[PDB]
Amino acid sequence: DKLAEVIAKRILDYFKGEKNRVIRVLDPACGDGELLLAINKVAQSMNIQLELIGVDFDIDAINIANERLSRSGHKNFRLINKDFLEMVELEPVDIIIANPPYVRTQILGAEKAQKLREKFNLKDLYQAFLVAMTQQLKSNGIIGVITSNRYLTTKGGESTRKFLVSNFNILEIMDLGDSKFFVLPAIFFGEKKNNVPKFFKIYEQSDSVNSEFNSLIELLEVNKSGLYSVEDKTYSISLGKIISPENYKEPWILATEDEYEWFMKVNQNAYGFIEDFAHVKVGIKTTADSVFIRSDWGELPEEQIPEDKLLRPIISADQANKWSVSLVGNNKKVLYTHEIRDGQIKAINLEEFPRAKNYLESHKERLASRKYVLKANRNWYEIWVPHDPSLWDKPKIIFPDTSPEPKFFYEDKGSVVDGNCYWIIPKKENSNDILFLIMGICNSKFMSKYHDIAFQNKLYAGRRRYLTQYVNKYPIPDPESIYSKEIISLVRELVNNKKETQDINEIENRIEKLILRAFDIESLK
Repeated sequence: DKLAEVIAKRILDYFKGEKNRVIRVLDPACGDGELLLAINKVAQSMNIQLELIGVDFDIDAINIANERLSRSGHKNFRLINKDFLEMVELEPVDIIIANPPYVRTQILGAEKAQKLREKFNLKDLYQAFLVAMTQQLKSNGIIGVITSNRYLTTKGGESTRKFLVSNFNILEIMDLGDSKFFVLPAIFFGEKKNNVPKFFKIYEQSDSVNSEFNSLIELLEVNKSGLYSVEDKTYSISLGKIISPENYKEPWILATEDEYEWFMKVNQNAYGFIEDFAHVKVGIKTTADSVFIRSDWGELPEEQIPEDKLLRPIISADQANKWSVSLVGNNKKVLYTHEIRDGQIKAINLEEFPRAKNYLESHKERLASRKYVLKANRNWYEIWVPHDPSLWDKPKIIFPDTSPEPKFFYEDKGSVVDGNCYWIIPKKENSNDILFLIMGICNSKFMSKYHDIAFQNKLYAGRRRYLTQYVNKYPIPDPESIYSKEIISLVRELVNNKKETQDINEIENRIEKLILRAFDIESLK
């Protein structure tokens, strides 16, 4: 049994179109016709009539494909000796089964680079080939494409992931791994857009092994995960889901059935999400940090020490800690250049702060050399992104953008938040108590597990990215629940009371169990 037949069987089973008509199948790089012969053989087993269209450069491959297609008794086939990218008359097809050739990256001529940019609305020969296949496919058509599996996880595959999830309802991704079928191949099954996608994964495991199957090919149709042996080699097969592929900046990894079920249960038992209760905001960008953010303001010449009102405490990611941070002994302050004047966010008048004026004018060359500031009709001395001066005084949660563990802490000293941190304030009509609940959730192993499943797994890079797109979608339990009330009470204790590590861990243990009760979920793993 050929690998192409397992692809053919999956493609035809996924095809939701009418089965009593002629199905048009395109192989843009048919070669010797391995894929076209396979899909026709499976179609004959299901009494499906196919029109096989094969396109490939090099007559020698086309000639071999021509004699093999004719010998099968199938007469409704058509071979085009041409490059598919240069070719794109060919009507739209129902099915594309493909093994594209373009593997090595190369520089393209400027004439070919531009001709491919405009014709496929690009911003890579592999990208154009992928777009060329999609445009030739009918809406709700099925595609089965063999690629390397590198685009699933690497940053190089971001644009490939974006294109696929934008144009296709992903049906199934098969990660063939280290299995030596032919490179590390992956098979993509997609329905062209006019479904939680399945994820198949098979890898050789070296160190209840089911030895029932006699061939490696039969393993590709197993509907249950586990260890399987066909010879001296034992294979680990994982059937799962791919959750939120639209988040294409993160790798496309398999979620186990248990992880997906737990993920769905948390979502259905959730009372709401962080965005329903609070604003998740980003810190400031001064653009000249060495001028605006210092901890030696008192050591400047007296005529240059900015007036006290302008020096606000500023918190950066390196200071992040769970629950609370000690600001005593910390002199890191930002010269904050904005205020609320006449109900409007305006830059300060330097003439009102002569000492800050002396300091800033001593740095006027660097500050005025910021073209984007002057081009925006803004003053040379301004912090580029100062946000809202009136919001810093509110109690807030602060967390770093990247962290190997959750470091969400409460802050109520009117501190400004730097650019490598985000911060959370409640939407009006919600008490300040909601911040303690949110923090208890955010810092938990529960939400770390949820984050790994829903948005991106820490295991890939060893850190978690707390993007606002992720934190906004953190599930929150019923704040009026007796369990949420106890979480709030315990978190308020961790914030306001200096405690030893032994009972901080105890309180944190209580919060973990309370979150389970608040979501009505028994355990994590």
